[PDB]
Amino acid sequence: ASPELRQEFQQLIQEFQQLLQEIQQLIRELLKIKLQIIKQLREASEKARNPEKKSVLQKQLELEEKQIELLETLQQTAQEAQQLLQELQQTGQELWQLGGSGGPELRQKFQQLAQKIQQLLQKFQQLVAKQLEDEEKFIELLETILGGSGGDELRELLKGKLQVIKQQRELLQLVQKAQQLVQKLQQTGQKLWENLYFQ
Ligand SMILES: [K+]
Repeated sequence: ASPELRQEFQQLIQEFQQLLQEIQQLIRELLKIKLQIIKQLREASEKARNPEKKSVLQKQLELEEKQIELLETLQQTAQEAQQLLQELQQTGQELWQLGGSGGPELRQKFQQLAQKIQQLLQKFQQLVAKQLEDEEKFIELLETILGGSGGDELRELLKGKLQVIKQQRELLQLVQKAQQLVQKLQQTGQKLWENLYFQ
């Protein structure tokens, strides 16, 4: 490896490390607003005089607790990715330290780690995409029961849900950026082990 290739690899590891930190911070912010919204849903549900409005709010309250638990799963997934990323860094380091003394075992380990990270991010994207769909569905339902009795708290609940959706789309974009970095690391990886094919 040239200094330029080592630096290219190290820059991608650092960018990805910073991205996973940004993802963990955004999940923490999502958990905070979503727990605040659970309390708003419970309050609105307790106050609701119209049985059809109580019914809608109560059944969404049950789904909300499940969505909170999924976000905590995403925190653990992001942590596992951070651990795999350090192991990928160590495998990259093996490639430039050993250079021509490297063997296929280095490439195999590197590709196994990069594929595990890719699989974690694909699972991550699917779970965020699904939660986003469920948020969009609840908003379409919530819109039908605005005004009349509960009007004020239901409008505040809708404003909250619209902010939640903005943050979940922001989180999807970060996971999509992470999948770009996996491909760049695989491209830089190939440059690190390429010489081993032609000895
Ligand atoms: K060799």
